[PDB]
Amino acid sequence: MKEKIRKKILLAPEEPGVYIFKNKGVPIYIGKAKRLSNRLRSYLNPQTEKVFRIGEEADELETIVVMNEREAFILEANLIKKYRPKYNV
Ligand SMILES: [Mn+2]
Ligand SMILES: [Mn+2]
Ligand SMILES: [Mn+2]
Ligand SMILES: [Mn+2]
Repeated sequence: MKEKIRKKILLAPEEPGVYIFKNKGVPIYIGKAKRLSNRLRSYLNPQTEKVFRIGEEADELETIVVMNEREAFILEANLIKKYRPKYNV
């Protein structure tokens, strides 16, 4: 995983949000979190091959802090529908 992405993960706040792993400007995975810090840190110790792939292929991680878990739910759904990222089912 790129060092800048590891740094971004380790700095992420304990706040609800949506995250977007990207490569060459294109989203490759979009997810949401009750706490960005907790969810993103899980990518450092990959529990599945898919989590490993997302974290290796990405050249960028964007995070969006949201107002609450309701906003995380709808924003994540909207962005997955918009971008249909390769690793989202
Ligand atoms: Mn999701
Ligand atoms: Mn597996
Ligand atoms: Mn960007
Ligand atoms: Mn709420």
